Amino acid sequence: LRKTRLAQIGTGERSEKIRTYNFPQSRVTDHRIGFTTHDLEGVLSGHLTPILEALKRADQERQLAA
RNA sequence: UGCCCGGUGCCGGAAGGUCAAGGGGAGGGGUGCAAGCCCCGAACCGAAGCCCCGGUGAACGGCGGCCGUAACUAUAACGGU
Ligand SMILES: [Mg+2]
Ligand SMILES: [Mg+2]
Ligand SMILES: [Mg+2]
Ligand SMILES: [Mg+2]
Ligand SMILES: [Mg+2]
Ligand SMILES: [Mg+2]
Ligand SMILES: [Mg+2]
Ligand SMILES: [Mg+2]
Ligand SMILES: [Mg+2]
Ligand SMILES: [Mg+2]
Ligand SMILES: [Mg+2]
Ligand SMILES: [Mg+2]
Ligand SMILES: [Mg+2]
Ligand SMILES: [Mg+2]
Ligand SMILES: [Mg+2]
Ligand SMILES: [Mg+2]
Repeated sequence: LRKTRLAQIGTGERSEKIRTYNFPQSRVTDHRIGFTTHDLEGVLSGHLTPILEALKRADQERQLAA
């Protein structure tokens, strides 16, 4: 349970970031897939289904052998 | 060579409370014609000891429980009771 958490949380530094929420520019970027939206008020309210599907896509595009 | 004198010890305290023999004798009782003889007896006075108020540990001795809380987990300097 510990080695697995540190595989996810790490040190918690500013880097190691997975997804930035920039309020001044109403932007929400997810750096693993190259996806950004601008519905920040909607993202921080629950409408995350866009980014998840966008993540699932690159995951299925990842599972391409060989 | 720390903290606890509530308990036991010892030390201190001419106040107060309790307190024995004794002092005292309100008031009774036995008997006798009686003078009387005999008995009981309340208040009150009346030590040490004990109570009571203090002190005291290189005197007898005693020196907690539960619950929470910090940049991963853990722990908990910290908080509550
Ligand atoms: Mg000692
Ligand atoms: Mg003591
Ligand atoms: Mg003592
Ligand atoms: Mg004492
Ligand atoms: Mg004394
Ligand atoms: Mg006598
Ligand atoms: Mg007497
Ligand atoms: Mg007498
Ligand atoms: Mg007498
Ligand atoms: Mg007569
Ligand atoms: Mg006395
Ligand atoms: Mg005593
Ligand atoms: Mg005492
Ligand atoms: Mg003791
Ligand atoms: Mg003992
Ligand atoms: Mg923690």
